[PDB]
Amino acid sequence: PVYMVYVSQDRLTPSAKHAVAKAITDAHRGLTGTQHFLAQVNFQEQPAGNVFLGGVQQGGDTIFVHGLHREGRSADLKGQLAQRIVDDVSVAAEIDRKHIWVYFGEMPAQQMVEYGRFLMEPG
Amino acid sequence: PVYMVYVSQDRLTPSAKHAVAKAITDAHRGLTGTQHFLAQVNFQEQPAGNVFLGGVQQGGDTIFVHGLHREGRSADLKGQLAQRIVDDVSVAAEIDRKHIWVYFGEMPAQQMVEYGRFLMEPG
Amino acid sequence: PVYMVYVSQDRLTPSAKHAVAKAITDAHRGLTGTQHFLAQVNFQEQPAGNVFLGGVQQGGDTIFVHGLHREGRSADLKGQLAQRIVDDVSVAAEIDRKHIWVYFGEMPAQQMVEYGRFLMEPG
Ligand SMILES: [Cl-]
Ligand SMILES: [Cl-]
Ligand SMILES: [Cl-]
Repeated sequence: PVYMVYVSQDRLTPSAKHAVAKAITDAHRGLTGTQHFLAQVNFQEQPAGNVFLGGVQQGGDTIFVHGLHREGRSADLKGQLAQRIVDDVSVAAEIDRKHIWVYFGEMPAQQMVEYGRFLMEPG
Repeated sequence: PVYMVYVSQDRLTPSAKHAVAKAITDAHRGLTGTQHFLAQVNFQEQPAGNVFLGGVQQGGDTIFVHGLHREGRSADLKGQLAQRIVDDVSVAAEIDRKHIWVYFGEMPAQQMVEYGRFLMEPG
Repeated sequence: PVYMVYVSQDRLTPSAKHAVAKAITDAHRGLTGTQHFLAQVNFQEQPAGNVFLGGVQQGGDTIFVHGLHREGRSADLKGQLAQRIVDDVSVAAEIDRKHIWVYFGEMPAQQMVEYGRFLMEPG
């Protein structure tokens, strides 16, 4: 899984950034069973004032988490994962849930490469 | 809905950036009926010369708009929305349509969190 | 097709960046037959230490390639494309395959705008 994580610059110290990546990665490993190192967390920082809720410019306190996932998981499991992510990030990032957005997109594992290797192959 | 909006740095002033977010958000609210504040617009700026059309490096005058949407809308409505977005951004950004690209991706609303809350839940 | 390409800053010179965009774009044109200029490559640079494999912070030597594609291609063709991309980038970027991740997402061409024009239209 890859998690693009969109955040403002000077908002997450280079530490709660570790706390958050570990939050995401540990929820994922523990709900899905995917081995730790298969879980990538990629932070996309942008200057504050680059997010707009309703066409209103916001401060720097928004976290969007966009997970790119393989198919096969269930509404239920993915619901547990999104909630667990909102929460652990809430703490790790010492930010409140209402600032966290979480979107999962799914993809056939045939079209996902990790470590240069395919997850599922035509074979 | 979340709209990642990819643009070069020093191209959109911190103003036409408001004009564009409002463009996107108002087209969306008015074609789909989603309440204003549920519409997030997230700007991803990169230095100019970071986009390549055909493996040719371009200036800073490209806008890519990547919408992350829930399912259920129609080809028709989404076509109207993409066109309306190309246009209003064309003006707001005082940029021409040929520079704007618009891609919608869809996702079950069960796997979309806004304001820490799920849109549709297992329930 | 659009290829978001996520990379650390001061890792790809403004040259192997051309080499990589051309790598991606030429694999795509030659496996799929899409005309050169329809192939966008968009580089998203972030400071090093912004990627986490397993909740472990990595250097600046990770390339994630996220392709946004129209539907209709096959597991087979897309597998060839992901592999060809991992490889040509491996060389162009003088980086090893284990650092490259490749994820394709698919979208009805009705909801993809290139150059302000729709790929397929309701019509
Ligand atoms: Cl996954
Ligand atoms: Cl939506
Ligand atoms: Cl494509």
